[PDB]
Amino acid sequence: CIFEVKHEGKVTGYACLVGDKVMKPAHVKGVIDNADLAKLAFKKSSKYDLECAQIPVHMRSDASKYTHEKPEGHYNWHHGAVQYSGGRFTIPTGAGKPGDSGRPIFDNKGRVVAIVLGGANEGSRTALSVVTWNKDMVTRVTPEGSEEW
Amino acid sequence: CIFEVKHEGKVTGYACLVGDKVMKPAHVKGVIDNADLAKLAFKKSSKYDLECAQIPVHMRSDASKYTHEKPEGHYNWHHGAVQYSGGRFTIPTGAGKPGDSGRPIFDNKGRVVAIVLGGANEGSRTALSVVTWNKDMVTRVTPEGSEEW
Amino acid sequence: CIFEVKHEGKVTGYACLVGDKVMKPAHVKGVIDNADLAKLAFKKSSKYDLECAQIPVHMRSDASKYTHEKPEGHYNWHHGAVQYSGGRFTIPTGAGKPGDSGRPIFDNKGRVVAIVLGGANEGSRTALSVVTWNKDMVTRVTPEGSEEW
Amino acid sequence: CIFEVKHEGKVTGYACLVGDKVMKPAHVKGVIDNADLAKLAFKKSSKYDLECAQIPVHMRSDASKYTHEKPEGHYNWHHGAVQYSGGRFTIPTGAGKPGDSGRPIFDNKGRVVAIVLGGANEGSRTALSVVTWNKDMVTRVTPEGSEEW
Amino acid sequence: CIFEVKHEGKVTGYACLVGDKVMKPAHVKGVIDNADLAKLAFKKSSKYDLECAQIPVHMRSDASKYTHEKPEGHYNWHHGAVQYSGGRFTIPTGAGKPGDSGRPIFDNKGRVVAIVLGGANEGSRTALSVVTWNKDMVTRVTPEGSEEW
Amino acid sequence: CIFEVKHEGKVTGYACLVGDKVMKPAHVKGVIDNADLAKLAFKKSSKYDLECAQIPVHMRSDASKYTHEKPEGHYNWHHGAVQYSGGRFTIPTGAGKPGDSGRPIFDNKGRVVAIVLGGANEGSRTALSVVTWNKDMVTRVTPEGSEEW
Repeated sequence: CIFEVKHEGKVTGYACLVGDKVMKPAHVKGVIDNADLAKLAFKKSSKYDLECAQIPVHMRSDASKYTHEKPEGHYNWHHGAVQYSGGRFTIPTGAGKPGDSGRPIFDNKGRVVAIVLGGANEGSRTALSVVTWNKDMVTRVTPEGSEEW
Repeated sequence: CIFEVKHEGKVTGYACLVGDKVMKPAHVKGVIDNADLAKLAFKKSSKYDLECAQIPVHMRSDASKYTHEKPEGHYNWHHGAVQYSGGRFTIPTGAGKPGDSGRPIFDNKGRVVAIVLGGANEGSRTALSVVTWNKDMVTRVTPEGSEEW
Repeated sequence: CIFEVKHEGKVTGYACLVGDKVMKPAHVKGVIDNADLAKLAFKKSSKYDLECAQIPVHMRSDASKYTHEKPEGHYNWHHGAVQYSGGRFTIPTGAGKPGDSGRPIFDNKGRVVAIVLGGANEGSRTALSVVTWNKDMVTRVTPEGSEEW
Repeated sequence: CIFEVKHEGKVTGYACLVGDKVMKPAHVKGVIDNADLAKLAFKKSSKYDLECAQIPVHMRSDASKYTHEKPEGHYNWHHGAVQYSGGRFTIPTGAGKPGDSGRPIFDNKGRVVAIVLGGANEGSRTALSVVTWNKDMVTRVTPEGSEEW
Repeated sequence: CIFEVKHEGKVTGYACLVGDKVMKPAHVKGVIDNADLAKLAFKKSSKYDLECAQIPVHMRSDASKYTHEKPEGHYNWHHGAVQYSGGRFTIPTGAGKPGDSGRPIFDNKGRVVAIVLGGANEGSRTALSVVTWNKDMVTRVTPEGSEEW
Repeated sequence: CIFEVKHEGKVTGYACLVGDKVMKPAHVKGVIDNADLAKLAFKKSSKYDLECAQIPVHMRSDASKYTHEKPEGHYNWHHGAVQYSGGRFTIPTGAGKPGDSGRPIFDNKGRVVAIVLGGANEGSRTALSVVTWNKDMVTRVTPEGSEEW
């Protein structure tokens, strides 16, 4: 699902294929380093800091699954764990640096629970700024003091 | 895309297949360690410190994509990041040593933003000497004090 | 046998399939991260801090074996050893942190001897709070000063 | 010759096939982790801290040779050397910890000279408690202050 | 070729099958830990500190080859190198400890050039006491200050 | 190509099969540790510190290739790199100790560029004494202060 969004040879973020859409955090500079994906029609929402595009048939096989079911506990991401409690995601400050946008936070069954956009460093833990689902909806949860990765 | 250019058993640089051409920095000693590629007709420009050759049909599948879209920000390369600002690329002095020619600097979507030729060490940062694109053109940006890798 | 019980993306404990039932410590927040298991009919006992459910035919193959035969000596668990003496289980303080509920303590032949619920830290050793068997019965042994993991 | 004697997944000692019998130190908890060997008829002597069983034809090939010829000097064991003098075996304190029962002490020609049961730590050297041969007999030599391994 | 000579469970030296004979340094206590070899007729020479026995047909396949051709240079042994110069063998003091008798020193083609009996520690180098060949003869070279291993 | 030249069990140098001849530095004591090679007719030149012999048909397959093409740059040898500039070879003082004669210095394509005979230690770099080719000739380059390895 993760496809990197390059900008003049510099990887600036990522783009996941979640379900039937190709998502990419709007704030991220650059184009998707996949020919087919770059050529698509992207719709941009500044509200959700998103910029999605409906996936082509031949890529739907590589499309990941998403979910709203996000019980308190621990999740997985590129940089290890993600504590999830209080409708809030957190990672140990320093695991996520800029350039980590568009990465998915998934459960142990693979399902994508949310997509990182940035994070508010609050001591030992950074409270992640995310794009999450909600009973057939796409919400956006963002903490005060949040940077954009 | 990267194919190493050997010289008497010593790897002296690299050669990327960007788009429909096989590029290789002219200054680099040796031949490409790929049978098919070595046998091609190479045209050499001393202006761009380049020596390209139009890719054979069977290798076009392994051909990478390139781009002029290079917004300020961060890029990826073999040795980590590449700061890109002021129409200038930079890496932390010491990441790129000689023998790193022909390596591509790409964005997060894979697209090749530029190709390293060498670099001018200016303290903590080395300003890279590169071959970059420009709205259907191949330009060459090189800083004063530049060595050839 | 171990299946993790997630709560909003945060793993809060575990659930083992011991024999013909699927056990889970009642105190644990969340749902079992296995589709089939979540959908079952769970009966809850506050007496035993348990919440079991009779296993479906297709999962009985992955069902572990249990036993009352627990002679003094050493047992195995996720975090190494477990001293067992005086009808009491103990682990070196610090091996078991919260989030370790529902984990089994087994013998060298695989049989599950007990299931952790929490533990009373008493110096170098923590005396474990467990669910154990007893000649075709399910007992619960818990020490004073016990926390819930 | 060495076959480990497991007890609830915990290796508690060993069992060697010396000559035509399968020996095992009686004090050791558990069963032999070899199907065929477990099923045999074991005779137990509390005098010699032994529990032998006459070897099956198909295993006699893997049966080791034993000997009474034990001249003063050095012997081999799992944990290096064994000083042998004064009708006494010794190893540097700390080489043999509990769980080392049933291991053989052999000569440079392979012959098994004795079988460890435990040992009396007497400073830098521990004087081993052993089962040894004696002109077609099985004797047992044990020092004061001996533990059982 | 190497077969260990055990003494009451303590390995005291070794025995190599060189050519058509089974050699063993006479000074070594114990019996050969190979049934067939122990049962043979051994002839002992105190002159050569040897005790050879003509090899049985079924073991001749595992018999090693020997040679008198020993040009100055380096040889191989269990404990690395062996300098050979001045009709003298040497190893760095400390490579060979007692219990290393009967070990062969061979060339890069496998041929056994000599058999260790002991050695005279003379500083950084120990000059080995050996049994060597000499145009269809078995000689014995031994340095002043030699111990027996 | 490299075959070691032993002397009384002590490896004193080497012998490479370069092209159609078997070369060996004349100064080296001992015989080649290869039966077939030892039996050949060797011609010795004191001028070139060489002692070559025309290779037998069955060994010509294992014969290496040589070359006069030696452009300034870096070469390979047993002990790493070899700087080559000013018609001179050099290695960092200490890489080549005595006993390194007859070793080849080759290019990245395998071709043997020269054969070491010894070297003049001149500080941090030792300027190698070599046997090199020259448009269908065998020359010998040797620096003042050269030892023989």
